[PDB]
Amino acid sequence: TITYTNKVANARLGSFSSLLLCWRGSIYKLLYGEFLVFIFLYYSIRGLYRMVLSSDQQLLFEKLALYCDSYIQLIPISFVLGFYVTLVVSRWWSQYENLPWPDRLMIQVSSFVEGKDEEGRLLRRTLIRYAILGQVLILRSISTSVYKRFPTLHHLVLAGFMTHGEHKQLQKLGLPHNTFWVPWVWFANLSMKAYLGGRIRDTVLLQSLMNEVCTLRTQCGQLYAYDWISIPLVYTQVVTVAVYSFFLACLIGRQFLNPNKDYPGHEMDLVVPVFTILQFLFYMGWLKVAEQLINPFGEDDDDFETNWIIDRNLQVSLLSVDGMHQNLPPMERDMYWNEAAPQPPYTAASARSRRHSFMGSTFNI
Amino acid sequence: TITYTNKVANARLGSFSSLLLCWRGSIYKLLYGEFLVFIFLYYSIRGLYRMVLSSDQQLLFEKLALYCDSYIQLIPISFVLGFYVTLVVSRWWSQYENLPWPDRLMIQVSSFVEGKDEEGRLLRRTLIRYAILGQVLILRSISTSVYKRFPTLHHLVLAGFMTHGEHKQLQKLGLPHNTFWVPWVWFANLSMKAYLGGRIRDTVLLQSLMNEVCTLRTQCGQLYAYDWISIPLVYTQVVTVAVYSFFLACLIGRQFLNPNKDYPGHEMDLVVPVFTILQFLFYMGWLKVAEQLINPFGEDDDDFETNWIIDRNLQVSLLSVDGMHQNLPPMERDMYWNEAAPQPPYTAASARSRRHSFMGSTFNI
Amino acid sequence: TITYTNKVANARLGSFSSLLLCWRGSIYKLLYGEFLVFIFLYYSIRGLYRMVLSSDQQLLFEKLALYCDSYIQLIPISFVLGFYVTLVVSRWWSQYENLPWPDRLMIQVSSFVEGKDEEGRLLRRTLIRYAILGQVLILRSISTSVYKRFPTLHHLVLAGFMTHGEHKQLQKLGLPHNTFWVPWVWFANLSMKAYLGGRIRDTVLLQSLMNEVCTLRTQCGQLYAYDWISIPLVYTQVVTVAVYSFFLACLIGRQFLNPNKDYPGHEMDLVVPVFTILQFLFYMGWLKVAEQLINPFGEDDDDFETNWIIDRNLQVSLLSVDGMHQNLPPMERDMYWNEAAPQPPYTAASARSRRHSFMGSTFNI
Amino acid sequence: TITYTNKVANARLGSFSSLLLCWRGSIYKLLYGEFLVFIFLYYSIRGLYRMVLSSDQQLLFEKLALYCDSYIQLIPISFVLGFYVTLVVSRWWSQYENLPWPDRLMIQVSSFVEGKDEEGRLLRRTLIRYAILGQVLILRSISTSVYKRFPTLHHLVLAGFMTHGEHKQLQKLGLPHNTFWVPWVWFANLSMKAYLGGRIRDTVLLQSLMNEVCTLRTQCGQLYAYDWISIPLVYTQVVTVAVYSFFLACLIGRQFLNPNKDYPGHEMDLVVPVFTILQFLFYMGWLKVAEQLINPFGEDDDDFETNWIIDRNLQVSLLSVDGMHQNLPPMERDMYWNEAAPQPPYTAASARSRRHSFMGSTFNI
Amino acid sequence: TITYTNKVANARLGSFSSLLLCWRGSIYKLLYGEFLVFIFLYYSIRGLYRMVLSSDQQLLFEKLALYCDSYIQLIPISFVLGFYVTLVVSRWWSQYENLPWPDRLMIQVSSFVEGKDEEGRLLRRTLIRYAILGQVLILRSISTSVYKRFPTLHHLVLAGFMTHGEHKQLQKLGLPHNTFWVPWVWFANLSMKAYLGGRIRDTVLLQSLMNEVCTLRTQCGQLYAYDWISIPLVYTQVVTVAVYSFFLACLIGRQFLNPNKDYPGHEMDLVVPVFTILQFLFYMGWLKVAEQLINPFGEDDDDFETNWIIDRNLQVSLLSVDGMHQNLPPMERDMYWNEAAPQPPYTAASARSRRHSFMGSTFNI
Ligand SMILES: [Ca+2]
Ligand SMILES: [Ca+2]
Ligand SMILES: [Ca+2]
Ligand SMILES: [Ca+2]
Ligand SMILES: [Ca+2]
Ligand SMILES: [Cl-]
Ligand SMILES: [Cl-]
Ligand SMILES: [Cl-]
Ligand SMILES: [Cl-]
Ligand SMILES: [Cl-]
Ligand SMILES: [Cl-]
Ligand SMILES: [Cl-]
Ligand SMILES: [Cl-]
Ligand SMILES: [Cl-]
Ligand SMILES: [Cl-]
Repeated sequence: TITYTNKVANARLGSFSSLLLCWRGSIYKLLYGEFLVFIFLYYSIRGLYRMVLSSDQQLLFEKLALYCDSYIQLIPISFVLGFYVTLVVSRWWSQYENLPWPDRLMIQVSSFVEGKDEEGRLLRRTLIRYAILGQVLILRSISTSVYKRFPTLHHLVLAGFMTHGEHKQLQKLGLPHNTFWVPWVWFANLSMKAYLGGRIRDTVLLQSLMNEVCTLRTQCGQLYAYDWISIPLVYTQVVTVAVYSFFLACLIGRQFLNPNKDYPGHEMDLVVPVFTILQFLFYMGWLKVAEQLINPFGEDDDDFETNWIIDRNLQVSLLSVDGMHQNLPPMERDMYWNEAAPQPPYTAASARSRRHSFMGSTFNI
Repeated sequence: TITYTNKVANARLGSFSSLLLCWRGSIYKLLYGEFLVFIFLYYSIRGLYRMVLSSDQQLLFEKLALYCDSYIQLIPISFVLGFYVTLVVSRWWSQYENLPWPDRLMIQVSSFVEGKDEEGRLLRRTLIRYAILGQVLILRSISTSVYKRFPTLHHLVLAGFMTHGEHKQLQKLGLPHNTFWVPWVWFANLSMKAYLGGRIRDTVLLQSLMNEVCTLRTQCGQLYAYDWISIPLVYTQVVTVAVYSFFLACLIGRQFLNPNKDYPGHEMDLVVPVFTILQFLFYMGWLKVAEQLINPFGEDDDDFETNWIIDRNLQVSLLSVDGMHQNLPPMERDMYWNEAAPQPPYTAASARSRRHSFMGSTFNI
Repeated sequence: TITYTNKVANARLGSFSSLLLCWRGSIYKLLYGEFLVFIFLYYSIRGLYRMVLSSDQQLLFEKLALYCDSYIQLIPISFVLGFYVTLVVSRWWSQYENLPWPDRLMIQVSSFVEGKDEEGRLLRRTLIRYAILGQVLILRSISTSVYKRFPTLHHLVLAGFMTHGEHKQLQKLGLPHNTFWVPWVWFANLSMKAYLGGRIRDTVLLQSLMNEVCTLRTQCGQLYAYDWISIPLVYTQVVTVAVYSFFLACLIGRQFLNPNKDYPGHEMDLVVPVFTILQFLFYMGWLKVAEQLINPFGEDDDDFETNWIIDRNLQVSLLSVDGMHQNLPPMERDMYWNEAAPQPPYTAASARSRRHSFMGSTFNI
Repeated sequence: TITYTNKVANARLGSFSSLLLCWRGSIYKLLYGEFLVFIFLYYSIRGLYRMVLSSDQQLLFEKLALYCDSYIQLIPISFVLGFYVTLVVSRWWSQYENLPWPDRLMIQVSSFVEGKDEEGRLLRRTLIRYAILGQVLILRSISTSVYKRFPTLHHLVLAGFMTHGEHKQLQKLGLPHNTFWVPWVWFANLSMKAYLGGRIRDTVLLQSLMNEVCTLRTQCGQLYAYDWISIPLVYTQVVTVAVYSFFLACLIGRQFLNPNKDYPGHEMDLVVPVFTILQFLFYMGWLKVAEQLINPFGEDDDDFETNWIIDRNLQVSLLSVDGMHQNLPPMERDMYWNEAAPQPPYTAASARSRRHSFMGSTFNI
Repeated sequence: TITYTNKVANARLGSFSSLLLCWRGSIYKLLYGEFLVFIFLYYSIRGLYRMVLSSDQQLLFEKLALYCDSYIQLIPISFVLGFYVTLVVSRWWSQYENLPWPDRLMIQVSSFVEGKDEEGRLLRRTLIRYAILGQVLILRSISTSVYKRFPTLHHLVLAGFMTHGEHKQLQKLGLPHNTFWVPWVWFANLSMKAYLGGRIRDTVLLQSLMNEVCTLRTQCGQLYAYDWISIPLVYTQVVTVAVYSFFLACLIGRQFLNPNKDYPGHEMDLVVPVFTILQFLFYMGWLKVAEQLINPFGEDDDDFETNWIIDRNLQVSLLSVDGMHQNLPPMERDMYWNEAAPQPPYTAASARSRRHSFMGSTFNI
């Protein structure tokens, strides 16, 4: 992704004007190849009309250009563009909201499952690995950058996400479906076996663990559904025959005709259509928002970095459930042990952020 | 459904332009018969005006065409179209969000309900069948492709979704209502009988199972409500009068009149209305989005494939609760048993996805 | 309600065109009386201008009609209409989402509360009646068709929804407020009395029942709030002044003036304003959507049928908790007892719905 | 609030037309003082132009009026008005959705907490008073009509909402913050003391009570946040410099100039701007929706009546937890004791509401 | 933040007009530097055209100004502005909705964890400090005003939010990631140690505490995600090109040309563009809403005051869990001990707020 939050913290004179000089993941990079084609077509038509066409055909071209001018309307195109990229943006955010994080699960696995020895460490590590395996399995079927990293299920065994026995057992199901639901069923059976044996104290804690697992299952299912069902092709094909039948009209009709005929609209010849290039930029960078956000798991500059979250999770979970169990800092008296109103100091550079407490909107009256 | 997610992963030069050459489930297939009628009417009127009408009646037709030209406005038509297909799209997505999946229920049935023998296997299989039966019963009343597959309740018995005893019992209720609520009541009684007998350990687990069943009941009820209550006919009949009273005005008024009268607008005769055909495509493919999404359980190309999810569920649930109970892969030491920061390898084709961890937006300052 | 879902399943040639010939609950019935008034006023003014007015006053009328022609604008009227009926539609759907159904409660009452004899049957029937009573009490205060059916609280006693003792006790509260909250308090006390006595096994089950009751209480409160607080009168009176100050301008200004003055816009006299009648239909059927959905508990054709859901619930609940307790079909071996991949047959008429399982969007690459 | 739901139940001929003759809480009352100023300014300018100005200055005024006529545009003003009052309306509804009602708490306090004597009655009454106290304390800091009723914390003691001991204890905290969070902490300690002593049977019930209290705490916090943070002043100041720079242009520019100069637009002199007054009404009653809903806890006619809900709650809760505990109507056999399909009678005035049960949309096919 | 709720409680004559004379956090302060540049450029171009340019070049400038006048359109610019600041505003509100408050956690920590001595006080204080530490750690990585207050982790130790032992232990993890997830794992282990030892009575209460902690973990994660992923740069750069390519057209084209050429539009020379300055204000104060709300954790006048909520929380939590445990006011008989319908008095200034109870919308009929 592209992060520019630190550059727009305050509304200064040039906060938004300085973002127009950005190259990576911007308008100038996304619509660089669609501008050359437009310019080449425009100048080819201009040259053909200026020298190739004869005097009699010049009048026909002039009348055709006059005709192809009442069809340049900006309301219908600005409506589809804008009712389309609100749905696209909402889908883009909801796709990120469903990314699984084992943060509410590693806490409970570290706490509830007891025992500080082997067969406790092994059990906790297996329990926390069975969820990262499911997350990797679902992400491999939707993310191109992750599929490139793990092109086959033997690569998972090589990378340590799997085990030889697990890989052998996963192949003995015989079902012609995606196998991203199997580790979630392994987790429940292993947790029940752990409970039968005195490692989990209570059925209350066991039910809490099951409830935590079901949410991750639901989130993975939602990601799979979003990938499977996309915005209908009839809706997608309407916005690109609304923005491609507008610059086509512009090409023949936004042409500097001969100024000897004294038209009410055309009386000056500029070489470059400065006010048409700006319209092209504004009306194409709006469509390239949808063209980029319609699948957030690609290899763009504004696509989710899924190869980093499956690396952070593997380290954080294994450190939380193995090396940080029953190991907490010493318990000591605080600084404000006998103070009823603690007053932490303010630094010199942040003395202007001091404020009084809000006490209701009717306090003054 | 039509899946094109793999073709729009990246925003390249021709990602959206190459989707305009698609036939299955597209504009060219949906409005293929509504274009021939328009063309035939246009050309019939043109021929009649050109030869059938006399000189005196030509002036009347010309004045009528001039009159039928100030009523071609694009804002009121672009507002209803756009405030209608946002409601239609939201309803279309919410209808899929309520599809029942027994994924959170097969896990708990496989885990909690104990016993590895007959009368345990039978109990688990019956418990998991009583939910697929309810899902099939609700889908048969709303999906045309499923009703065609199971036209009568004897077909369910033949297909194995039901049993002779259950089919005989379901007919002895005598209520003139839909019977999609009965298996959910059978499930609770069977689960209570299982608890009374030592197959379920705790009332906590029993309550968890009941809580899981109630959610599926709510989702089935929501699907039934969505099917029962549709968008009001007065709202549907308004958008069909605003897009049919626009091409009617176009037919008489977007006609190439005689160029010997020297009108300010019409001075050239083209045979084919190229810029009217494009408007027709853009303004009719927008209405055919609603025309297609107003009932997602039909036999279109962009309608939910409900005949595949009732086949996947039956296999997956029965494999999870019967052949995968108390059968988990061996417990073994991991690859990173004594490593605090695991570093899974990167493939050669995905070495450009390496990134540093994000450490807050205030890190640099 | 009006159901037309079966007629719009597929996007065929005449799916939306055939709905324009519907009478019940449609435009032609909702704005039948508002069209006669408009036509009568238009023709009266036309006749007065054509014969009553003198030659000198004809010029004044002509100038007034010219003046009342620049105020016919379509954007401001199409904005309020469209930002109003999105709020109206969302409120209309949220009002249905809060309808209480005792489907998650009859299941638990049938399962948890034990005992197959008198004093068990009586207890279960009373527990399930105390919720239908509250639903009827809340619906009687907001639905006209239900108030007409039960104009007084003695009618509830006559109809069997109540009892003489309960009716006598409810009158002995002495509070000048609505009494739709009393059965919910009776339910909790009766359930606690049932638990004290061995009819409910566990406090876990008791708490589950209380949690189920609280949701119905919340839904009834939400229905009461929606009925109590309506869309502000200032917002409602603004859309009624924007659509009544537009046809008023149309009446004087969309008139076929004398064609002897050679105006740039008016040069032909048609008897009937065909393109004004269509505008009237389109701009009045849009307001009559809000006029119909602003209170969904009336006696319209697109209003909720509340008299049927209080009849279905009474039968279904009493059959579930009384005659279907501890009575389930025999437990038998399934058809696919020793088959790992069941393959239910496909009928001849639905052989085109066979599809392969989706296996991720990265499978081909 | 203003309730007109009973007058718009059905879509008859004059349902919406009869609401234009309402005075209380309407357009004519909200914008009564802004119309006199506009009329006075318009007529003063008209008189000055007609008599005070000389012949040479009349031409300058005429040219200025012509210039101030191309800036009367209706799209930019109809966009901000309409994107502002959607946010205002959603905030207005979400502010009511967070009003605390102790209906789910009085039920559980009446049921779970046992004992029918003193020290049980006292405990239940104190527990139910500790929540109404918190609701009153939060409402007093945001509602003007409630602050006027309880201007000081001694008024709460006088009115019975508090006690001398509690008022003395609340003053001994020494924190310079709002004290609307203290009764919620008193509730938990009192409930734990009640459990330690045998008045609450189970820790399950104790946890249920704590869960119920936390929701009310969250709702009160949300109300406080909504009051504290308002719509940004820059957003508010943009809509009122876009509707005040439109009637300013109207004042000089919608003036009936001298008809002796033969302008294409102005050729007739009417005394009163009938079509400008209507525009003023439509464009000012739209802004006065936001002006009224931007703070729903004022003293308007469309503002929440918070002084009645703190009076209903105090009576209902104290009747439920004190006089209605372990006191339920006699248990008797129902009317349909041995009937499987009860058929409640239909009244003569509601015989047209009889309908058949819906049996799926695929039943006919 | 800026609070003006007390000034807009009622819809009086000058409620919204008096907010146009506000300086702090307003239009005049936010766009003060962008107005001087525009004025300087306008007057420089005007002077150059009036004196520097020759007679022949004046005609070229005049024709260029005429050309740059058909590209001043208001619909495309009013659509992006308005579809952008709805997403920005929704994100701004959702960012505040995720602010952690330990209000539901201090209650349970004060109630459930028993013991009134040392090793009970110490345990409760540590448990409540471990959550404020996590909140401070997450806020320090996203808020500039908090980072300025705590530029290093030794400042936290100095300010009392931390301890030497905890600071030493946190440095011994060796993970190159943000460490805002560590106190949440310390909390669970400390709570389990407290349970093992008789300080927490029940596993039910322990599970309740874990459930309460998980919600705060989720909220902190959501804040981190919102900070990490921002609105795409292509979407931000499109609205900035559409409002900077409009005043550029205004500069050359909204110029008072020579009135000796008798143009249909320009016939008068005013020194100051009064109707262009207002347009600039309206169309730039709309963009400065997004420029200000795109990062609500800056140092603006309409940005969240995060330095006050980390000071209020530290005092409130430590007072609730330490000095207010098992210390509640005396239990006494209420004022309405033997009254069934309490009637609290009304003050003289609020006697107009008396209202009758609402009894349904069908009461009158
Ligand atoms: Ca992409
Ligand atoms: Ca369909
Ligand atoms: Ca109605
Ligand atoms: Ca107000
Ligand atoms: Ca900011
Ligand atoms: Cl999380
Ligand atoms: Cl150009
Ligand atoms: Cl699921
Ligand atoms: Cl054409
Ligand atoms: Cl339900
Ligand atoms: Cl007409
Ligand atoms: Cl409630
Ligand atoms: Cl006027
Ligand atoms: Cl809170
Ligand atoms: Cl100007």
